[PDB]
Amino acid sequence: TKQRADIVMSEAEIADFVNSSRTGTLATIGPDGQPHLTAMWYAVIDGEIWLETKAKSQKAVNLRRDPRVSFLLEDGDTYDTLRGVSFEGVAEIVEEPEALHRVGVSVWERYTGPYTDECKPMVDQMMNKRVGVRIVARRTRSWDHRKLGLPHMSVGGSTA
Repeated sequence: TKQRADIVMSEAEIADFVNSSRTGTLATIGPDGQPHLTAMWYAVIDGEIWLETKAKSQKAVNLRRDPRVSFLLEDGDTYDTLRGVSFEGVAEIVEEPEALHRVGVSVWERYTGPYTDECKPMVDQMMNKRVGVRIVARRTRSWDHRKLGLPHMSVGGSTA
């Protein structure tokens, strides 16, 4: 239901934003239909967002029952700098060991430092009894309020 042409990000800008961000919000569907929200760090592999979770975590249980997911990334502190991307789609649960190791390595590189073979036991342990969750988007909406050319605002109010 939309997508403003003025503030939409390009395919390439979204890619940069997904690689640059640290935290998004995942929604899965609870057993009574209630949206279940968690703030997630993530992996990025061949352009796609992947998550790691315990095989028996609530999110993995929601997802086997109903694969539908939403995932939201956002930043910016002023109206003129708000930017983000919102994905709706389906998740696949993957326990294939090569795939898990790629998830573990991407998370390691994204949030820890460069990966070397001597980090393997530690990545093995992070990913032990975990599954990969590949996010496949079918609907994407994005925004970058910098494309309005508004005057720059500094952050204000009581929450500054």
